[PDB]
Amino acid sequence: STSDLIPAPPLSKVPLQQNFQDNQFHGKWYVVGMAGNGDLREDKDPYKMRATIYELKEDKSYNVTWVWFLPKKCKYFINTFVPGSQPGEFTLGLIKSYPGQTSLLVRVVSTNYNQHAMVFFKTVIQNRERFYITLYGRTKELTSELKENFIRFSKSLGLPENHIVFPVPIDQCIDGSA
Ligand SMILES: O=C(O)CCCCCN1C(=O)[C@@H]2[C@H](C1=O)[C@]1(Cl)C(Cl)=C(Cl)[C@@]2(Cl)C1(Cl)Cl
Repeated sequence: STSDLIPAPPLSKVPLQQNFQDNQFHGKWYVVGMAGNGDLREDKDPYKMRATIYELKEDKSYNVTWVWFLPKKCKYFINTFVPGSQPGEFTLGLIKSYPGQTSLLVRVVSTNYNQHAMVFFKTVIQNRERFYITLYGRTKELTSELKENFIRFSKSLGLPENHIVFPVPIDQCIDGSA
């Protein structure tokens, strides 16, 4: 009897990592966990994304490279994060590799820079809000405790168990010389 989208939370339910350090968040992060407000039987493209490179520029924006894994190829996207109202928050810049749309809000919820990062993303598609939570590692694995913490936060925003997945780590696309 499903719904197509879990309603977007009030941004008062999405905290920001205190004392955000832009230079310490720079570099490569691997996807350990991903959750979203779409039915995973329909919403397939976001779950192809298995790594991100965040390159801090002199102007305090990030040049952001997204790596997708497909069974017989890699795909890559580049877009620009402009610093928002508060350290750890960002909006979309107009430099990007795809013509499609203009709207992204980003909030870094928790990070210790050398181990884990948990990031909230919200976009508007066809007049309605889509939202995702990514759990990143500096390596391809994290502890039981940190993965359990991400499940608890995902559930606090109204996502059920079957909207939360931990992909099998891979070698294709996300290594290389990147
Ligand atoms: O081609 C288009 O219109 C959109 C292609 C996606 C732009 C690049 N990009 C992104 O901007 C991000 C991640 C990403 O890959 C991912 Cl998984 C997707 Cl899809 C989007 Cl949109 C987000 Cl916000 C998320 Cl984290 Cl959900």
